Amino acid sequence: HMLHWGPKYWRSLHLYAIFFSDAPSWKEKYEAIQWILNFIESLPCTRCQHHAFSYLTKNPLTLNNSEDFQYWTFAFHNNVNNRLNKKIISWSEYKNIYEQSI
Amino acid sequence: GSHMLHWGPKYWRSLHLYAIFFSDAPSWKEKYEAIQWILNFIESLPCTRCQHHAFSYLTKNPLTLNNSEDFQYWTFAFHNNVNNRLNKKIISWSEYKNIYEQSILK
Ligand SMILES: Cc1cc2nc3c(=O)[nH]c(=O)nc-3n(C[C@H](O)[C@H](O)[C@H](O)COP(=O)(O)OP(=O)(O)OC[C@H]3O[C@@H](n4cnc5c(N)ncnc54)[C@H](O)[C@@H]3O)c2cc1C
Ligand SMILES: Cc1cc2nc3c(=O)[nH]c(=O)nc-3n(C[C@H](O)[C@H](O)[C@H](O)COP(=O)(O)OP(=O)(O)OC[C@H]3O[C@@H](n4cnc5c(N)ncnc54)[C@H](O)[C@@H]3O)c2cc1C
Repeated sequence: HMLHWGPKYWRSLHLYAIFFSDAPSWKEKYEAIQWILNFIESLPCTRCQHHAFSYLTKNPLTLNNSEDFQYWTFAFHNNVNNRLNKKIISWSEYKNIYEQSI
Repeated sequence: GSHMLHWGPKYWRSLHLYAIFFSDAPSWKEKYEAIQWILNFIESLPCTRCQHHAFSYLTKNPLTLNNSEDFQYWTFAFHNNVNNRLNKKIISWSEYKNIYEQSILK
């Protein structure tokens, strides 16, 4: 199930951070954190939503600018990778993967 | 044991008073801080099951932070949702106002 949908929700998350302002106002930061909660609510997976929340409360969003936000999603994604014993990618590989979007 | 019959009231009081002292003309910054505070409030709950229910409720019921009364109602409704899940009494809005009247200096 999530084998198919996981990659799509991840792309939705990473692109969101990518299209986030580099000079955000508090209104944008507020809409960003609400978007994240909404993103978590969308995940069609019980265990995923539970882990996602524990991560979020323990690791506050970093929204001073776009790449700050990107980094945050990158670390979150790698934390899940680590838990599922998947490859933990480097920052340079992250940038290559999303180079066209960035 | 979680001993929620003792700790439960303490947490509800912290939640309702936070909404009560929230500004009537909050800035976007205060709204942002309110959301982080709610997330930290849920994390502090002394029971796993309590955290999951609260988390589930939050994502399905976005915080209403236009002003203090709106935030107060959000906490009030959330509190009644837990009352219902525990088959406890569902108090009325006016009863809520009587209960916290001495702090609602609006
Ligand atoms: C928020 C969220 C939480 C999830 N939680 C769980 C869970 O707890 N348990 C469970 O079984 N499944 C979970 N999933 C699913 C899981 O993370 C995968 O999406 C899935 O199992 C399919 O694996 P995958 O190999 O295609 O890679 P991903 O779906 O992990 O792969 C996405 C693709 O993104 C890239 N990528 C890899 N690492 C990163 C990174 N750090 N930053 C940016 N891009 C990266 C690569 O190009 C890769 O092919 C979750 C999905 C989301 C979106
Ligand atoms: C987020 C959260 C989740 C919880 N989840 C669980 C759980 O999953 N399982 C479990 O066993 N316990 C749980 N508890 C505990 C539980 O809600 C009670 O606190 C507890 O059972 C004690 O009940 P009580 O009768 O003293 O009244 P509480 O519900 O503790 O009462 C606080 C008091 O506030 C008033 N009040 C009642 N309803 C409302 C309202 N809607 N708005 C404002 N005030 C009201 C009355 O003065 C009342 O005596 C949770 C607590 C919190 C804070």
